[PDB]
Amino acid sequence: GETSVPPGSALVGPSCVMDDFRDPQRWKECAKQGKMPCYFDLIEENVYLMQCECTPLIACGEDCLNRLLMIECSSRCPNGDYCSNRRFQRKQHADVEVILTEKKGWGLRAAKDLPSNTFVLEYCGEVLDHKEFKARVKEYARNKNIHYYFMALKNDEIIDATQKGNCSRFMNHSCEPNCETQKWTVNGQLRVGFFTTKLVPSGSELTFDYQFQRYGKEAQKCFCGSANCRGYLGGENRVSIRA
Ligand SMILES: C[C@@H](O)C[NH2+][C@@H](CC[C@@H]([NH3+])C(=O)O)C[C@H]1O[C@@H](n2cnc3c(N)ncnc32)[C@H](O)[C@@H]1O
Ligand SMILES: [Zn+2]
Ligand SMILES: [Zn+2]
Ligand SMILES: [Zn+2]
Repeated sequence: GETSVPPGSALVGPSCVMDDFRDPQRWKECAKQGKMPCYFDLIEENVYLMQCECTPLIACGEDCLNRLLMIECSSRCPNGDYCSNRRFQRKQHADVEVILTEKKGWGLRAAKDLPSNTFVLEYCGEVLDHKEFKARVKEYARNKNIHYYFMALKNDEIIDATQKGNCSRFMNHSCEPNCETQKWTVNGQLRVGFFTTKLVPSGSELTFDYQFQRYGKEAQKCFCGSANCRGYLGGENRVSIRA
């Protein structure tokens, strides 16, 4: 039939908002209604189980010798409080919103235009050794978990955001993504964050190459929708030249 502009609609029962992830009571209420994802423990930093030459005034922009090596400045930066290269320390995350997708579960979207190489969010979680990782892989497989939340930090340390993390756990995989991870040194400790790899317009889902599952043994249908989607996520090997 003939379509028309819908009337204004105001919700009766109040809206669930991003600040509600820092309000356990309201989040648990929202989750019962399917208005927010299943509760998890929101953490501010990972749980474990260098002076640039910038002139004091962008403060520590693209030419900063720390930034170029993916090292954050300290409080002793020549730019002091105005240093722009302390984004993980100051939790200077992008304006993001959590969305419910048709096929992949929840996801993250940009709420403003994000230029290329914008810091989105730190990927926080429990940092596991190989023994704890192997135990939890078996635990989650036995539990028939639908979603995975592991990401390698270093050759002997895997971050697990299944139980504890932040909204970066909702990032979905795309075969043609608009974000990547970068591993930065902050006060001598490696931390990992999501960064855009192109300009991402306001309203766009943020996506990345989920390497942990992509090169894992088992596979699942890929719902990314990309023009050149590889069809499934998982069961792939990186390029090699054999014999
Ligand atoms: C950032 C790191 O923690 C990984 N984040 C989860 C997001 C789960 C979130 N959606 C939810 O609802 O909590 C990855 C899982 O999401 C699924 N997912 C993603 N992108 C898919 C695709 N393109 N096709 C199918 N499933 C896909 C899959 O289960 C993956 O392990
Ligand atoms: Zn600098
Ligand atoms: Zn600085
Ligand atoms: Zn795909």
